[PDB]
Amino acid sequence: SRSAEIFPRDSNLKDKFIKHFTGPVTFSPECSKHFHRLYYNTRECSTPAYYKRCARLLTRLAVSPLCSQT
Repeated sequence: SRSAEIFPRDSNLKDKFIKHFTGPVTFSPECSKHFHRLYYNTRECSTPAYYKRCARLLTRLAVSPLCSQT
């Protein structure tokens, strides 16, 4: 049993909510792999209650050197 902070029922809802909370993450080709890793392998981005934790860790990936292309 893991609490759903959201109201509607959808798969892409998780990505939608998170991307609205984090903003333009804009993950690089490298960060696409790193995204799939920390999204599907962590409890943070697996659990709908851990939306806040997932938001921190996805933003942290987006500010990591491999994503942050200036």
